[PDB]
Amino acid sequence: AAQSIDQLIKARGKVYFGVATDQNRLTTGKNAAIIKADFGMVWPENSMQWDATEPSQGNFNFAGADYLVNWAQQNGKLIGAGCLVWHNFLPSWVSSITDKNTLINVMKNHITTLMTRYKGKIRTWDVVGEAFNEDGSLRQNVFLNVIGEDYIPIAFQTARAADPNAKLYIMDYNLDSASYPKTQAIVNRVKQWRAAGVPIDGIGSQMHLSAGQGAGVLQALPLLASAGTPEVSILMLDVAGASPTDYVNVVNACLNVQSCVGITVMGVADPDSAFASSTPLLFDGNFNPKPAYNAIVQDLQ
Repeated sequence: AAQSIDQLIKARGKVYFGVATDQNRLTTGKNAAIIKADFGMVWPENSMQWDATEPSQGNFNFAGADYLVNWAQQNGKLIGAGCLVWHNFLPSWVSSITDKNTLINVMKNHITTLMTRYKGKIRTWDVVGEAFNEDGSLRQNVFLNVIGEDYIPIAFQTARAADPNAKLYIMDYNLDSASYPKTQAIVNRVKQWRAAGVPIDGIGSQMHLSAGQGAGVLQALPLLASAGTPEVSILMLDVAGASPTDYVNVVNACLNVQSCVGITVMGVADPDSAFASSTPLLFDGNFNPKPAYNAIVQDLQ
């Protein structure tokens, strides 16, 4: 029978099945109805990014973010938000800053202002994103180049102070094989950071997958969970071709990792995906559940 994957994953002891969205999606088509029926958590695709919220220094705006947070409260959904510190959606005024202390203070103020506005309401903040190169070294974004590698400690310490009850995550992509240097490096660095007292509660795996990659996640996710964070999660999930096999493998990986709290997909219906031609989502363009959705339902019985 037609069922909600969020309700089913909750019945298997996980916290949520979630989806990325924003005001532009919710005011059109069938998105809001499907999200309400089948998902338990929303995340803003773009409205909480740096460009949207702080387009010039100290001059904040929350139009889209408030829309989504208020919608989630109104509609009984959990909220995740981010990314506080990454190189995407980063307005050039930030990446033009040339000195350590200036950028520290700008970064701290950005983190604190966003987290304070929504204090107590947000389950998970993605504090640091896409911090690694594929070889496992740290990505030379403006934060690393100007602050240095202490930017990661600082970002998490600041986030904990702004809202101690949010779960604080680092997230990255291409963490999908236990044999890949990037997956190994984020584990080694998170272990280091935690031993130094950096408050990293979660590793989020950004699973923008090609066909056949699901199987590798079965061993990659427990490797990520070995860094000792209280949580791991799957986010930004889509799969080229949307094979039931790939989706069921990802779900099984989360089921088999005690610290995996849930799974968030990148969107609702295929033609609205940034990767629409790969039909990589769980609903087709008529907003009907696809074979992969039905396979997830079957797998969560």
